[PDB]
Amino acid sequence: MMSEIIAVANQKGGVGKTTTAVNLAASLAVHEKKILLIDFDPQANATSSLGFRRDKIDYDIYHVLIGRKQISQVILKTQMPFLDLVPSNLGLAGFEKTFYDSQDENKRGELMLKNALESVVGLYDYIIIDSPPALGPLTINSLSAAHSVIIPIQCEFFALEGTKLLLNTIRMLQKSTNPKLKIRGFLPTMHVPQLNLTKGVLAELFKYFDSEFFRDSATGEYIMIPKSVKLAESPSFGKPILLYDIKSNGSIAYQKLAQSILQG
Amino acid sequence: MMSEIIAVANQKGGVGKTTTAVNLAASLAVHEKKILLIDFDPQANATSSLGFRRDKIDYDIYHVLIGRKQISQVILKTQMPFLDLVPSNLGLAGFEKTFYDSQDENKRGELMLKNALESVVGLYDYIIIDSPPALGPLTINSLSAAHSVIIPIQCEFFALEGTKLLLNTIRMLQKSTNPKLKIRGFLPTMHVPQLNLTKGVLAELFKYFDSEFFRDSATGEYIMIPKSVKLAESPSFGKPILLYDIKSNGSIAYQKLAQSILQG
Amino acid sequence: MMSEIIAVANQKGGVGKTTTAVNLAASLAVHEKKILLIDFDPQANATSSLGFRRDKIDYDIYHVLIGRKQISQVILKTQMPFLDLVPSNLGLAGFEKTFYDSQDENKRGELMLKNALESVVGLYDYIIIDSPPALGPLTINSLSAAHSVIIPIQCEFFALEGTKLLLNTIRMLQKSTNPKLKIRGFLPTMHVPQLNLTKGVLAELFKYFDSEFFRDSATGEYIMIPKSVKLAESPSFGKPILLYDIKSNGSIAYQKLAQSILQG
Amino acid sequence: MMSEIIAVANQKGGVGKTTTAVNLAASLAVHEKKILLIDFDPQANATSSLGFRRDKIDYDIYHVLIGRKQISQVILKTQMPFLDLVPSNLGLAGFEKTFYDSQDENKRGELMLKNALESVVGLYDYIIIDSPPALGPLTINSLSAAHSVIIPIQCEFFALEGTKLLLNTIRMLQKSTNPKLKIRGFLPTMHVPQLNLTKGVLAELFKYFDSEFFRDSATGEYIMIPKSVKLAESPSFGKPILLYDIKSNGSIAYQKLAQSILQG
DNA sequence: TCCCTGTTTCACGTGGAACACCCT
DNA sequence: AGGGTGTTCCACGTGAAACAGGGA
Ligand SMILES: Nc1ncnc2c1ncn2[C@@H]1O[C@H](COP(=O)(O)OP(=O)(O)O)[C@@H](O)[C@H]1O
Ligand SMILES: Nc1ncnc2c1ncn2[C@@H]1O[C@H](COP(=O)(O)OP(=O)(O)O)[C@@H](O)[C@H]1O
Ligand SMILES: Nc1ncnc2c1ncn2[C@@H]1O[C@H](COP(=O)(O)OP(=O)(O)O)[C@@H](O)[C@H]1O
Ligand SMILES: Nc1ncnc2c1ncn2[C@@H]1O[C@H](COP(=O)(O)OP(=O)(O)O)[C@@H](O)[C@H]1O
Ligand SMILES: [Mg+2]
Ligand SMILES: [Mg+2]
Ligand SMILES: [Mg+2]
Ligand SMILES: [Mg+2]
Repeated sequence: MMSEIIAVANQKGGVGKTTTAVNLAASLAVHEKKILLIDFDPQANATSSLGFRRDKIDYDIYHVLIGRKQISQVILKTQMPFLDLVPSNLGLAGFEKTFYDSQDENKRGELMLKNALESVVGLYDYIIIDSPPALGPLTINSLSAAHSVIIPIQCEFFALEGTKLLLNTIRMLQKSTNPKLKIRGFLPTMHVPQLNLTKGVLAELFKYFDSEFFRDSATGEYIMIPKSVKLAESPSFGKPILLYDIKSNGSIAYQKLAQSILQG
Repeated sequence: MMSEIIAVANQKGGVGKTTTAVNLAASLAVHEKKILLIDFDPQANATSSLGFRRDKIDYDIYHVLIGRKQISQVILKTQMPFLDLVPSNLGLAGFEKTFYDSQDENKRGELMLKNALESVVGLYDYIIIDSPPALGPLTINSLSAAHSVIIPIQCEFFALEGTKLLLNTIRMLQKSTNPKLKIRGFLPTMHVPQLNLTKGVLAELFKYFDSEFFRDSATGEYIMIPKSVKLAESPSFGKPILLYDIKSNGSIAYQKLAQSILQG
Repeated sequence: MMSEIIAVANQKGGVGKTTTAVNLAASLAVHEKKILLIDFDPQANATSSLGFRRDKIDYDIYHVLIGRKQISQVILKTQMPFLDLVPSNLGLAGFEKTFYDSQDENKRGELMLKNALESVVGLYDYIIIDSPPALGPLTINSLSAAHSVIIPIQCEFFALEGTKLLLNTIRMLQKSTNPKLKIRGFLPTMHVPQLNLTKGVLAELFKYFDSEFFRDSATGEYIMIPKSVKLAESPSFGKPILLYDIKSNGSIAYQKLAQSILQG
Repeated sequence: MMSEIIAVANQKGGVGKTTTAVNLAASLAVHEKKILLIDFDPQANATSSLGFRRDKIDYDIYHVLIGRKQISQVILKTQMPFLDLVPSNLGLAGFEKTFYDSQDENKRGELMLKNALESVVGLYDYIIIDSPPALGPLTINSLSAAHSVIIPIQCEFFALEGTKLLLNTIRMLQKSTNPKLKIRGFLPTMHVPQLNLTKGVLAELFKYFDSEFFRDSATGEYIMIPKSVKLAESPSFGKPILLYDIKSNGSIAYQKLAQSILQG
């Protein structure tokens, strides 16, 4: 039993991290794999998108990072039996201060998530972490605990530099804390293929990263999440799109992403 | 005179903060008012949108907040003679550590931007600050230095929640540090009027906030930024839309926002 | 009393003449007024629509107009007690030859329906005549026997012309044979309001004829027959829509037409 | 050089005869065959559908049937070089009277169109005649002039009866005037395949006529003209949909009909 | 070089209709 | 059988964007 830990990360906000994390988790569960999703963002969209309103949540991931609880007590089960969730809440916005308090004394604070996870890394196939928007303490925790990193990219101008900064952050940690950190793939999100800016931004990214881009093993096609109002309406129903609408282009793209992850 | 300081702020990223700040700054410069735009985001998309490479940038606003420099030495003149810029760079990601130490030291980190701002408030008509996506120390400094706040809102499922969060921080600061802090307007961005999700999100926001939504004085119409790829392409040219294409509906909408701000 | 005689007439076929004639007859019969529907079409769709098999057809209207019989021996009772029928037959196609023999002679042939009708005009409240698709001798007899005229209109490219053609005939007969003949209304059929061609034809008709269009007295709304597959399947059951499905939109529209006529 | 004469005929109005005659003519001309289309309806919708309004026409088919002129002087050229038209006008409504005068004397009146046509039967590949709505003298001349007959069928209840009647008219003329008359095919028009009324009427027709229904040369699939608002807008442009939009489903169906006619 | 036009393609909202469950 | 639902499926209208060319 070993779980692969995959962080979905991008300092930039609004690029599809939470949409990807939730729907990739559900898409991997349908292939009868056991999935643990970790909302690592204080606003807690992944939690809300699975129907847990964060008025209702009592104990957070934050409580676990404090040692105030063990991760086994915070886990919640979802409408899908093979998808459980460690929820979030705005209390985790305290973690930033704790991080620096850690830096004050201890050479410790980068691995508060890795240590919180050790309890369960052997009871799931995949642990998917939904990261917040920055290269701050929460995202560094996220990347320091992960085997693999999924980078969802919206194909507009700021994605260019945005990636650069992100990758340098990974490679410093590849020499730092987490030498095993791997990029599992780039994933274009909200993808509108006919727009000129999209064609140019993807061309410029391909020039350096074509190797990194997610592909369909059967056909070798790129896998990209189309822009689809169905995927934006999904959180309004507390469900991932494969329960909410299984043949939408958005849902099909996320299930192809699951299979490609499933090759290796 | 005395500058009015407007923060462009929102709990979420990717909702058009940087787009609104840049294009509002430029649209007020056309009516020949003198404007300073402050990139207050470590990713620094505002800087990048006005054509400044971030490597070419030497000493940033971070230095100014740290006292290594004073705000007058970092200002740069732009392709618009009536629009200057305080550039940013990821070095400003250091500020949050400073922030917590400052609050540890003497409850001091929330007005370090306001103090850095005293040097120049009487040399501009408008100072526009573009803040990062969270309610973190940088955004807190932005809202604590400002007289008024523009909230750009993308009309998707979490907009209600996110704004509630932002408004509850604004209300803590009006009772704390900046009591005259005012809401200058909500501004719907990337607005696609035909989508059901858009109409539903706008109906729910109107029920609580119609009063705050920017309106064109002439006709009483709402001001909404249309979805317009020209606006996403403009920063790859280092220009604001009125220089890249002044007849775009995105450019027309931002000139209507500029005029509405100028009426009072 | 005197029965009011309404011709359902229009230069072109397939615009709904038979459907409105039949269902208007039934919808007025529900208000317990006694009505005779006169199939004046050799194809005899009204006959078949009330369940009469044309094997059972033995003595037609054609027999009556030649004097072979009087209108009272051809009438038949229908499943509605307040609705009887003069059936038709392809034998009625013989009448046009008779017509020209007639006009060769004595200006005789335009009123042969009117004369065959006065044997019974004091035994019904309404006489509804279902005319054939042209401005030929049968339709000429129909419009020459009638007090009022219903014009069903399918809203496609040639409707304008058709009505103009029909109108010119009506109005030559108003100075010729039947001077009190009046237009009781235009009635849009098979109406699907979303089509651009529907909108364009209705605008073109409104500009010349708005006054003539049937209206619901209660609200002043136009009465238009919706396109409704139920109304096309009803005659396969030998029924009018009010017996085949009373809550269909077709039946509701025809009952509002009935009510509007009952007002005068 | 022998021209094949094809009548487009059906007693019922509004079933697509003129739409079929026009678009079949145009679809055959594009296959480099020379086509003469004959408007045999006094309302003259085929003529107007090719852009010649009926105010503008000088001498019509009627003048020719009376012998007042010869068919070569009434012909008109179309926007397509391989399709000419003998136009119509409401003067042809006089022909019914002419027919019966003929009947008094000579057993002739059934072939006055056949007589008018011999003058040109050797200068066209196909002569397509667009018939009026009844089994009156005009349709009789049409079927007595033809080698073959195309029967367009709208699949509603009245197509059952109507069909039987038309065939008897043909079988009687196959014993009367035109012994080589053949039906080249049934053609379902305005076809909406999912409607239950459609499935049932086609089933009842297939039971007697499956062999007669038009089929695709290549696959043996039925050829049916889909219900398409583009085909109803087509006369609004004075053009057949082959020029007005050659990729609409209506246009594709008619060009498949042309190819199938062209196999034999 | 600018900028006018028309045409094509695409996602989304809309509503009539067949249908598989539903109640009972 | 009767009287909901809600679900899928289709054609059509709409509006943003790309584009081809047309234009002195
Ligand atoms: N493929 C897509 N098409 C349309 N909208 C999307 C898509 N993916 C995400 N969204 C919407 O975009 C917004 C940002 O997505 P989210 O996953 O919350 O990004 P992040 O977690 O990176 O901040 C949300 O409104 C979300 O529902
Ligand atoms: N009205 C608009 N239409 C189309 N794209 C837009 C619009 N406004 C912003 N964008 C694009 O959306 C992306 C995210 O917006 P940005 O302004 O950087 O917001 P934030 O500062 O909140 O992350 C950028 O690629 C930007 O060019
Ligand atoms: N409102 C309607 N919706 C759907 N089908 C209709 C409607 N009105 C008529 N029909 C059908 O259209 C066909 C033509 O109508 P019909 O009443 O026979 O026309 P006409 O008598 O003018 O030739 C018939 O099959 C009829 O069932
Ligand atoms: N396949 C089709 N889809 C939609 N409308 C059609 C179609 N065929 C014909 N129409 C329209 O139906 C009406 C009747 O067609 P038409 O060819 O005039 O029949 P007819 O010649 O038998 O009287 C016209 O408005 C016509 O444009
Ligand atoms: Mg998120
Ligand atoms: Mg920004
Ligand atoms: Mg009829
Ligand atoms: Mg016709």
